[PDB]
Order: sequence, then C-alpha cells, then structure tokens
Amino acid sequence: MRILVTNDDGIYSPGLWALAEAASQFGEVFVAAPDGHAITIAHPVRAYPHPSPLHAPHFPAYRVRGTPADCVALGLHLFGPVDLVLSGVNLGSNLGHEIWHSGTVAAAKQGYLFGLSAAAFSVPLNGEVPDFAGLRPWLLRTLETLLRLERPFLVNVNLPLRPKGFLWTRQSVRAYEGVVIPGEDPMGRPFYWFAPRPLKEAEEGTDRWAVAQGFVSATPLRLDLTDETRLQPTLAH
Amino acid sequence: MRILVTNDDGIYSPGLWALAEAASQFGEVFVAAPDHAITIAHPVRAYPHPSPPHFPAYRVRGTPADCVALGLHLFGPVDLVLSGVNLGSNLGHEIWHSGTVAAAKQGYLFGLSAAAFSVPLNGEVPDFAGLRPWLLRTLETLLRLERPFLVNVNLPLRPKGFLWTRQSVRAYEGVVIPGEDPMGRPFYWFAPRPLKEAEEGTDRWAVAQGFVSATPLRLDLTDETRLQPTLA
Amino acid sequence: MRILVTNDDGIYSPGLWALAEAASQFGEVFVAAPDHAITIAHPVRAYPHPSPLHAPHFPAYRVRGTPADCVALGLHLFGPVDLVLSGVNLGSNLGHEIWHSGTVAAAKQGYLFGLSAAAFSVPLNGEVPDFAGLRPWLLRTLETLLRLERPFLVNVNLPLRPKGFLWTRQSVRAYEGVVIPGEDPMGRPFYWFAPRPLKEAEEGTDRWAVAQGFVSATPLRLDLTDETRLQ
Amino acid sequence: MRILVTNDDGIYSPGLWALAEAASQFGEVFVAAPDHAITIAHPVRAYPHPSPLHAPHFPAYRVRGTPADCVALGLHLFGPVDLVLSGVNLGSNLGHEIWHSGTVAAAKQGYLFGLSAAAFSVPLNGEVPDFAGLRPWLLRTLETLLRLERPFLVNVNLPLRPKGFLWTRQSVRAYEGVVIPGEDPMGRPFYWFAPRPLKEAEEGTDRWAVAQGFVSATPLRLDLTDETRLQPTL
Repeated sequence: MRILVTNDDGIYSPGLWALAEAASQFGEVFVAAPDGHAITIAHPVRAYPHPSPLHAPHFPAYRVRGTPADCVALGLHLFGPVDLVLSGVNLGSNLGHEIWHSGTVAAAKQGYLFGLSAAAFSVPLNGEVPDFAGLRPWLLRTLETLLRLERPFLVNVNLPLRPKGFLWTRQSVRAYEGVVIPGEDPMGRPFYWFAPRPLKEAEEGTDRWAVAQGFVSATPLRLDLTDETRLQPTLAH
Repeated sequence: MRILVTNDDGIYSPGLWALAEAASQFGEVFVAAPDHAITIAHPVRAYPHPSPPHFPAYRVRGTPADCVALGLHLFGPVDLVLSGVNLGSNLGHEIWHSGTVAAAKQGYLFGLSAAAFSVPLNGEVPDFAGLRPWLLRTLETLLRLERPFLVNVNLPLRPKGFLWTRQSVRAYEGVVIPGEDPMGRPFYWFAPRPLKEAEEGTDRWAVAQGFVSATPLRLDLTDETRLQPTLA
Repeated sequence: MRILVTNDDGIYSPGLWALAEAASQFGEVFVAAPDHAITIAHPVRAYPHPSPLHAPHFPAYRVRGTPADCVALGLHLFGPVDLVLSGVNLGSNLGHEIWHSGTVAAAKQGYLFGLSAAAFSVPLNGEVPDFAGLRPWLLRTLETLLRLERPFLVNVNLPLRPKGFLWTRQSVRAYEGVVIPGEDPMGRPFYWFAPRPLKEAEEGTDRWAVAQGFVSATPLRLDLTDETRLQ
Repeated sequence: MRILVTNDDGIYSPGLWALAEAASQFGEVFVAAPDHAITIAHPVRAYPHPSPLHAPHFPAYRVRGTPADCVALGLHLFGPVDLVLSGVNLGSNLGHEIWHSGTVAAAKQGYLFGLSAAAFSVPLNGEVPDFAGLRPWLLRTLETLLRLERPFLVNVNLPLRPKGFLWTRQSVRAYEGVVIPGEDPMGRPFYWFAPRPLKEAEEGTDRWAVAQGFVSATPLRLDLTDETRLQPTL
C-alpha cells in the first residue's frame, strides 16, 4: 500500500503532516505539496526534494511549484506505483457548494481520474485552528473505514473540531438568495459587500448538517456532472 | 425577459459582446464581466464600463460568480444568466474548473436559468459573425426548455448541427517528462493523456463531429450508488 | 522592551518561530504574520493564532494581508511596540533583491512608524536552514543590533553555517541579460530568462560576506534620491 | 538611438502608446509590455502585437510576465537598446510609492542592465489624463533626460496640467499608525488601515513639486546602503 499525500495549503501546513502521519499507519507515505486547479501542461513545473518537519516522523517529500493536481501528477511519477491519493487535511471546510471550487478536492479527484482511490480531508475552522492530536483517533477511524471500501473510491471528508461520531452523507445543495450591500471605504470610495445566504437550514443527512451535529462527514463523489434526466428534453412551441 | 451576460475572459473579450448581441435578440441585456466562488471575505469594487450596439455594463474586480451577484443587484430583476462566449473549450473534465461555467452555476444557485458558452480554439480565431446564426439557434432552443435550466454549450468554429450531450468522462494515464532548463536546473513536463476515444453522444465527441454540444448540468455531486446506511 | 515579529513566508514558516524564540531572549514577543505596501483599499481580516506546540507561548495573529499590514495591525493589537523583527526568511535578500523584498518591507514599515527594525533572511541555494544550529548566531546578531542607536533599520543575511559577523554595504552589480528561446507542446515559443551578474561581489558587500560564510548586517536608507545628481 | 518602451499597466494602456509616440521623436522605438523581479522559475510567453489603423507602427510584443521580464525580453528581441522608458503610468509613483512601483521596477531593470532609463507616471485625482495635452511636457522631459550624463535612472511624475519642471528629491515622511476596526454585514470583524504622514510634504520633494503643478523628476540610486552607519557606535 503506497500512499501519496498532498494538500492545498502547502508544505508547511500542520494539516498536511497530520494526514501523512495518520496515513503512515496504513502503508508507505510519500508527500508532494504545493509551494488554478488543473494540471499545468503549457510549460515545465519546478519541484524540489523537501525535508519533512522536525516534529513529525520522516516522510520522503517534494515541494511543488504548481497546483495540487500537479502534485498528484508528479507524485505518481516520483513515487510510483501509488495506490491511494489523500489530500488535506485542509484548514477550512469543503462542504456543499464549496466542493466545486476546492483545491483539496481537486487533488483527490485527479488521483481518481488516474484510476486510483482517493479522499479529501478538511476541518471547518470559523476562526480557530484544529487540534490534530485530538483529531488523530478520528482520522485513523476514518481511514480505516475508507480502506474497507470497494476500490476505486472518491470520498470527501469533513471532520468537526471535536467529533462525536461518523456519518456517510450526501452533498448539501441549497438554493441561495442574492444579498449585496453597498458601502464606502475610509476614503469615500464605493464598494459592495456580497453576502449571499442559503434559503433554508441544511437538511438532515447532508455533509453540512452532519458536521453541525458534531459528526465526521464522508461524502462519496461522482465525476460526471451530466444531468441525466434531461438528455432528451421536451421543448415547448 | 432580462438577461445578465458575463464571462471569464473579462470585459475586453470579443466573445462577451458576441454573446451580448445574440442575447439582445431575445430580451434586454446587461453586462457585468471581470476586469471562482462569490467573494465574501472582502468587498468588491465595480465600475461602469463602455461597450465597444450599446449595453449597460460594469467591469468587476472579482470572480465571474461575483459578477453574477453584482449584476443581480445592479440590474435586477434578471431572468437569465448567460456566460461566455469563452475563447477555449469547456468540455468533459474541464467543466469542473471552468470560470465560465461557475458563473452560470451561480445564476442557477440564485434560482435563475443559465447557460455557459465556449468555442474550442487553436490556430484559428473565432469568426463571431459566422457563428451568430448558430448562437441565435442555440439560444432559441435553450429558451424552449422547461425552466429553470443549467446548460453547458460548446460550439465548433463552423457548426453543421446541434446535439444534446452528456459530459465526456474518461480515465487518464499519467505522463511526466523530466527535463532541464538551459541553466541545467531540473523541471517536469506533464502531459497526461486520455485512455480512449471520446464516447458517442458526449460533448467532446459532438464538437469533433462539428456539432454544437449542449450538456444539461447537475449541481449534486453525490454518488448515490455509494451512499450508505449507518451501522448503529 | 516589546517586540513585534512578522515575516513574508507566513504563520506556519519555521523561520518565523525561530526568530520569535530568539527574540524572546530580549523582550516580550508578539507575533503577526501573513496567512508589500499597507492595504489601504479594502478591509483586512486577522485571527488569534496558537503558537506552535514545540515553541514558547507567543500571543499571535494570522493576518490575511501583507507583511506591512501585519506591522500596522500589530502595533494596534500589541502597542506599544519598540522593535519590529521580520523573518527569518527562507531565501536570500542580498543586493538588488532588497528593493522588492517582502521581509524587508515589513521592517521598513516599522521604521516608517518610528521604531527600530531588522529583517532576517537565510540564503538557501537548494538546502534548508537548520534553525537549531543558527540560534547562537541569531542571538549574537540580535545582541549586536540592540547596541545600535535607535531607531535603526538593518538587513541581515545569515549563511547556513556562519563563521563570523560583519557590518556590510549592499552589493550593486551590473547584470547581463541572458535569454534563451524554447517552445511549449504546441510548438508555440517562450523564453527562459537567466540574467547574470557581470563581476564578482565587491569585498565588504552583503553578497561577498555571505559567500565568505559571514552573517551580513546592512544598515538601510529610506531615501532613494541620488543626491549626486541633484543640481 | 534605439529605445525600448514598456509599462506596468499593459499593452492596451493609452499611457503606453503616448510614451512610445513621444519617444519616437528621439529614436527608433520598440515596445514590450505586460499581457517585479525577472521570472526564472518558468519560461515566459510573448506574442507579436499589432499596431492600430490610426497609429504609427511600432514593432511590439505582448509579454506574459512582469515589467522587468518585458525589459529582458525586449533587450533580446530588439537588441541592442540604448534607453528604456517605462510608462506613462495611470496613477502616481511619488515618495514611498516608489518602492512598490512596477513602472519604476522596469526602468530600474534597464539600469541594472547598464542602460539609461526613466519611469513616467501621472497622478489621476479623479480624472482621465489628456495625452494630447501632456505630449509637449513628455517631449520637454525627454529633451532634458537626453542631455544628462549616461547612464541615468530618473523617476518622472507629470501633473495633469503642468506649468513647469523641477528636479526633486523623494519625499520621505514618517507615518502614524491608524487602525479602525469594523465588521461586515454578517457580523464578522475586520480592520481598516489608514496610516497618515506626520507632516506636509517638504518643498523640493517630488510630492510638493506635483502639488505645485510642476513635472517632477527624481534621480534614483540603486544603493540602499545607509553609509552614515557603516561603523556604528555601540
């Protein structure tokens, strides 16, 4: 079991090393983390060997001057063959509508596009970093569960600061109300505050609802964005 | 009908005005385009901008999603959000990281109908005058759909037809080619390639055949075949 | 003495905490590092941050802004501050590099506010700094700076394994433009830029000193005016 | 004389073409403008850029890099070059702003390569600059610059409607910190920074000069060493 660990926050993020350490209990771990979200193809990318931190076990590692997906492409090359791609633990949530724009998810998705199993890991912050020592038991429990899954898999994981359980969830998909509030800076110049708000509370069974309940959320994701119910649409006239 | 037109290439792209003009044949058009989620951490600046026909327009120092939120405030009420015409394809796996699509998706999240428009490139620059008839046809077709809708459109340089399509979803094999710059420093080229030919009925397949591709999109990324009960 | 410590690499950089710890040996340290001018346009966010596990406790904030922003915000949240220390940066800040250095800009901003300040950097050249080994030298350097008349503005570059300390002047070499063409996968062209210095660094300059293995300390001016060209 | 003209605002700035046209009265002009340090991480892309129907033609490239990259590439594609002109920037570059100016960085890069160079900027103050009105002043300034001993490095700020020309020194004022808290409509806290200078700009400085209506030209030094402190009293 060879595991490539990457993230979106960069090579110095405490979240990256917490995931690398948790993952090492399940196989050999290699790290490639960044110094857009797609693989850079128009030109060469720089990547250099990087010494893992003093207060973490040792892990072979590279700092990549590219995107999280670039880290996956490079990692599969330098440390091949790789069986699993783990991305995170991101300092900040990746829930509901957020999954679309997540670099952390983008790395995991890239691993899956290459035919490997993958999972993204994130922790909701709201002004307060996480305690990775306390989350460790939960990181391990989550990884254990993921490894029993039929492969390949693609899962998006969100762990609350202090977990009280685990739940497989679906993505929260809420409609939003547009809220724009005009304002002016200290210089009298105008600007606009954007504060779009969801129309309802997160529904039970969703990732958003689960973390709010103190549960680790695991959402299996698909790659296909096709709305399969509208391929032969009824047209008015 | 009131239509907000935006894009990802910015206020100076000819594709934007081509889209704005085509849309004007179906309703009142307003433009808000960048100078991918909605900016909330800080406020956004936006300025009136002249169109190169005339359209009320703003240049926004934010993301395409920002342009949609701002356009709604500046030009509300709005019924339809159109994004593009992007110079470059937004096919298959590209849909995920597309700013053009992100704007259309934002409009849909606000309860409106939306569509993204892109034209695959390389070597040849789009002739929007030639594309106009196909743009109008596509728009006319989209406006016959049950609402609301969210569709991703890719038009080839010179279309010969229109097809509804599903997104191309292919596996890739990694390709990494180590190298050195003229100063002997190391670097890596990435050239991952698709494992097979695009499937029939997919967006990538359709454009390759010279047809306009229109893929309806789903917001929910949940894979229900892998949902699970609790073990309590 | 109250000391504000910041940097350009961010709140998670090991060089940041190495500087804070070394500084704590001379006064009470407060930290504000980014998550180069002061952001006057829009509002900036800042959050209380916990000091690293294996490091002394330091009141600290993670700032969603520039190094100069950290200085401005820091003087507000921890005022009064006597000294601003920026670094230790991972990468050199020698000669022509000083002008556009973010680490240096934080220090300059402190000076602009009427305080003493110093920037600390360690040229890497492919390796990584060992802050445990550099501590004695960081301390010796701080000790020497605190003997200066206040306020002062000094740029410090510490080689990985220092064998001495020297006051230096900034190296100012002329460069030669080296451009080598190449092509992307579509055969489209691009160019590699590799400008190179024309001569060796002059003795006594910051570049020269680090190449000798010495810690370089360059006092900086704020005035870019070339007085010899006025009149 | 061959002249490389670049800027920080980009290939479509009217300020760029005004400078290029003024420079053409003095020698052959070539343009390389962005699409502050030289990029060495990856290679930089550049593409031939066309001249408009109603404009004199200048060989030019749009460069996907920094203003400094434009200078290096420009020296390669159009070399040999004798002078590097950067601007005209839409917005001032006075006093403390000089350190963060991309317009100035390009001129400085030219100087680092052994050439003469000058940066040009116009403070906006809520107006759109009139380059037909500024042209005479651009020409007078170039005339002054071109008789200087070479190489030179000068930072020029032209007021919207100049009435004179002054050699100035950079304004260097101390500041007082001003931080004013606030919170977004969602109740989240944030901070506004509004540091302010302790005094009015001194006579003879670039800021004073422009406030008075004069074109300001400041010769710049590369050496940031404060030599009055090379052997301090500890």
